[PDB]
Parts: sequence; C-alpha cells; structure tokens
Amino acid sequence: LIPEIDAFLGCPTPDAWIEAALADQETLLIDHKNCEFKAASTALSLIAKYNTHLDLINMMSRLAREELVHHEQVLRLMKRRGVPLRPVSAGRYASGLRRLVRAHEPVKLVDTLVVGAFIEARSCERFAALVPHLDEELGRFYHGLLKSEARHYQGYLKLAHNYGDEADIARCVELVRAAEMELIQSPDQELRFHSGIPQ
Amino acid sequence: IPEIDAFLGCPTPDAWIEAALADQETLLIDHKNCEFKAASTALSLIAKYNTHLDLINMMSRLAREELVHHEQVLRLMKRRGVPLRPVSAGRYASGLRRLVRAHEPVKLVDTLVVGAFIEARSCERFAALVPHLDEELGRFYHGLLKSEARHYQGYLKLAHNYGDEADIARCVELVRAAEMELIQSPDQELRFHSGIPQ
Ligand SMILES: [O-][O-]
Ligand SMILES: [Fe+3]
Ligand SMILES: [Fe+3]
Ligand SMILES: [Fe+3]
Ligand SMILES: [Fe+3]
Repeated sequence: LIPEIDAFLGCPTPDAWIEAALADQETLLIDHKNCEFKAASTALSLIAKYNTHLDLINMMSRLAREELVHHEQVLRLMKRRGVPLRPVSAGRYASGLRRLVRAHEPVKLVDTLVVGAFIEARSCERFAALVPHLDEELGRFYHGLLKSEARHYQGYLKLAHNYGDEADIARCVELVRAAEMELIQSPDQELRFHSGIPQ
Repeated sequence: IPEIDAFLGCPTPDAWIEAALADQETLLIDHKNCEFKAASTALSLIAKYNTHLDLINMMSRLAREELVHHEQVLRLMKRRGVPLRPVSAGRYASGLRRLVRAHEPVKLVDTLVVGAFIEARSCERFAALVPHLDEELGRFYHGLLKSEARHYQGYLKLAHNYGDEADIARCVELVRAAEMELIQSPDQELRFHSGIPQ
C-alpha cells in the first residue's frame, strides 16, 4: 500500500489544539525536544529487542541518528530563543497507541511498526498545521521537518510490509487510525505536542 | 588530556590478540554490539542528566557517531557473510561500573572517567590489532582510532566540569588500576574488551 499522509490519518489537527499551542509555545518546544529524543531512544530499544531483524536494525540505527539531529536542532533553537531546560512530563499519546499492540509475535512487531508510522504521520501533519501560524524562524524550521517525518512514516510502513502480510497490515492500520484520532480529538488535561484538546 | 598511551595502565596482551585473530567472527559481532551499547549508554546519560546542556550536546553527537560505527560494522559483516548471531555481553563494562559511587556529582565524575577508559582502551586495542588483520579490515580499524581518541578526550574534558583537577586525577588513578586488572585477568570468553585465556 503506502498512501499519502492525509489519507493515512483519520483527521487533521483540531483548531482548538493549535490555539492552545500558540499560547504556550515554550512548553511545546521543550516537549518537542523531548519527543525527538524519545524517538531515538525507542529506535534503539527496537534494535535491542528485534536483534536478528537485519533491515529493521539498519533502518532504526539511521532513524535514531536523524532523530538525534532533530533533538540537537531543537536545543539549538531553544538556546537562540533563551528557552531553558525545564521539565515537561511525557504526554499520553504514545502509551495510548501502544495499548493497541497485540500480544503475540510476529504480529506484535507489525503493530509496533504501524504505531511508529502513525506517530511520524501525525507529527508531519501537525507541523504542517502549525507553520502558517508561527513566526518565520520557527515556521521555517518546522516546515523543514515535514519531509523527514514523511520519510520516517514511509520507513515504518515499508518495514511493516517487509515483516507482515498485506491484509493483516490493512486491518491494523484501520484499528490504529481509529484509536489515534480519538487520542487527538478527545479532551486532554495538558498541552503536549501530541496532546488531545486541552479542557 | 594525556595521550592514550599515558592514560592506560597496560597494552592489550598478546594472548588476547592471538585469541581475537582466531575468532574474528565473534570479534566483529561483539564490536558491533559495543558500538550499539556505546550509543545506548550515551542516550541513557542524556536522559539521566537532562539539564546538563554541554553533556547532552556532547552525548547526542557521540551517540550519532557510535551508530555510524555500528552501521559500518554491520555493512562489513553483510559483505563477508557474518550473520547476526546473538553474542552475550562481556564483563568489562559492568566490572568498571561497579567502581561508580552512589552520590552526585562524584557518581557522574566516575561515570565519565569510566567512559574515557572504555574509549581509550578501544582505541589502543584497535591499534594493537591493525597490523595483523586483512588490509580492508585493518584500515577500517585504523580509521576508528582517531574517532575513539576524540571520544576519550570528550569524556575526560566533560569530567573536569564536575570535579577539581586533583579529584579527577585521583579518579583516573583508581579507574586505571581497575581497568588494567580487568584487561589482564583470566577470562573464558573472547569479546572485544575481554581479558586473557585460562
Ligand atoms: O519525531 O519523530
Ligand atoms: Fe524527528
Ligand atoms: Fe521521526
Ligand atoms: Fe565507536
Ligand atoms: Fe566511541
């Protein structure tokens, strides 16, 4: 398969989420820094767990390097804007999606790779949603991250097909799409980069 | 920052080289795993010392280089039909981690000094092997020397942000003695940082 990001996601970022993000951009930016690092950390955990899946290892090693660069780019921007390293707790999103990962191998891996495609897919969509509302410096940076995010999305789907069956993958995608949109549109008590709508 | 030769207490023993040369498949696979654990350890430090800006910047870059090394070893493996055979971790790194004190900032000091030692030893050990390997592999290993030397220097420079000059020197004295004992003591497995046979 491997479709366009707009067709993969079940909904766009709500306007109510954007309004919350614009009114607390510093929290956003720090969380973002954190997301880029978690993505690298998760990538390395996949390599340790699936330590005989050669294509996954090579892809995850590269993805982690790329995510670290993102991490460093956000830090460089935080510095330029005088944004300190203050603690911001992990949002609910990723753990929410991981509750959908099946129990047994080899389908557990497939679901794990699909969730990664959704996280990347969502990030790309949300960066795109924000760009028009941000200042030039931050908007230009976010716009540049879109293409990496799409590349990461495609990478997870390609791994999925490599280790999974066409129809199983299509069903998984359908089920993760529903749970993801619920995490995105449901109320949330905090503002994170992948939070729901703050109430 | 002293030269790597002055930093280590001993060179790599002959019996280790002879064993390494006789099982280059285990050598390569374990080396690949060390590059991976070097990256993993760097991200772990970042998570742990997440407000130390110089530290996170240095470890972020270091992790990225280790992941290139990992990818490099894997490509060499594929070319030579060396499979992804699971290989258990050796004792060296956990042996050195026992030296780490429990309270900050000396915990971090000890941690960084240990990092410098691992890197310095890898640099010395690649060097000791180079003249005995096939051309391609030997030149690849020579090329990693410069990199490990920079990692060694980074760890040690960073350690100087957390302990005065005499305290870091004392830390280094103690870690050197321990590292040498790990390198020269009998070991049953062959691993990149394993000891000697029997
Ligand atoms: O950030 O993925
Ligand atoms: Fe990223
Ligand atoms: Fe990504
Ligand atoms: Fe390395
Ligand atoms: Fe290194």
